[PDB]
Amino acid sequence: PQITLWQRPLVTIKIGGQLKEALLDTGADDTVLEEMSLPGRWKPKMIGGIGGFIKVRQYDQIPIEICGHKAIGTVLVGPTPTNVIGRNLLTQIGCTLNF
Amino acid sequence: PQITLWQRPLVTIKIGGQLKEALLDTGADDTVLEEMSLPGRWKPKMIGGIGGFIKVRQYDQIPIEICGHKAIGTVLVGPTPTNVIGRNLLTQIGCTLNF
Ligand SMILES: C/N=c1/[nH]c2ccc(S(=O)(=O)N(CC(C)C)C[C@@H](O)[C@H](Cc3ccccc3)NC(=O)O[C@H]3CO[C@H]4OC[C@H](OCCOC)[C@H]43)cc2o1
Ligand SMILES: [Cl-]
Ligand SMILES: [Cl-]
Ligand SMILES: [Cl-]
Repeated sequence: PQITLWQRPLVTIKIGGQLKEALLDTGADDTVLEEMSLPGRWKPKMIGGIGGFIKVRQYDQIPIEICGHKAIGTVLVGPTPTNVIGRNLLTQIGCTLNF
Repeated sequence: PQITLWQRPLVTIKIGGQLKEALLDTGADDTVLEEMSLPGRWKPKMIGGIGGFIKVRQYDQIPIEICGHKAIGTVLVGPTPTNVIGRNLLTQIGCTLNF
């Protein structure tokens, strides 16, 4: 699809058996989601944005589906004010900026 | 151009006669630059991100070139970790997300 930027680019993702809304975010290196359970190993991480840092749990090799597009990657979970899909997953679905 | 997302989508911008690097950021509503001087009067704004809020100075109707594409619009100045070009100016240069 071609996604306009007149509005926030929100999409539905499927992750950990759940459906969530998230922002397609080219300024985010990593995908960050609000608190949720995910299976498997994790390690603590600090990530920083406007306003400073938050502590998150880093889960690797997590399956996700975005717009019918399956991918796998790292998902950071913690107290983000909004769910973001970052570049680590945007690449996998073949997402580009065009102008 | 078509910009993939394997690396950060950093571009050169020109503002007030000077070149800077900035991140094309579809997750940002607004454009926020590190401390600098701009002309005219400014208004207050608070903007929120991953780690909380920062206070910025809002300047309106500022000419800015982004990858050579001319825009004129609102620029926020404050203690952002990186220069970000948000949707207010991405729409002026005709930018979309595609996959
Ligand atoms: C009301 N109007 C406005 N306008 C406006 C404009 C902007 C912002 S915003 O910046 O808060 N932000 C909003 C979004 C999170 C919803 C935009 C987002 O794309 C930031 C941009 C950014 C990029 C670099 C550093 C800080 C911020 N990305 C980000 O947080 O990424 C995190 C997760 O991955 C990592 O990769 C980059 C970061 O740091 C990794 C390297 O060490 C730092 C880490 C809110 C605004 O509100
Ligand atoms: Cl990854
Ligand atoms: Cl590619
Ligand atoms: Cl504007």
